[PDB]
Amino acid sequence: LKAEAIHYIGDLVQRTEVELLKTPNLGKKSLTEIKDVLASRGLSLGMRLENW
DNA sequence: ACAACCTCCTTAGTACATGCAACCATTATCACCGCCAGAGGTAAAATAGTCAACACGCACGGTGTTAGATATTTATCCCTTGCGGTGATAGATT
Repeated sequence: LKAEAIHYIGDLVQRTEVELLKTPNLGKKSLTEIKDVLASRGLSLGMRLENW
């Protein structure tokens, strides 16, 4: 996720899960961690917004 | 007084425009050598220091194990092909 340059979770909140399969060494387990570590904050994945 | 005129006198004022390629030498010529400057040298001590000793202490990298990812294999699914049936187009008219 450092190689994939996602240095603000403000965009990890809205990048598609298929669009994280865009740099190698990022496979079936790391792609699966995302699915609740964002929720653990009191947040979610999948939250596009009209101003950022 | 002078005036310019006849002749060949010499003087010397000019010689259109746009562009690209190349490289930068020849001279000889005693600078003497004497003096001494601050001024080169270096010994011994200021402005301060080396790196070897014995300690100190840490980082980094490679060997080992683990992790998980990925590219393969498999198999599923959809979007696409090509033909066909027959579509309301293109556009002439109302």
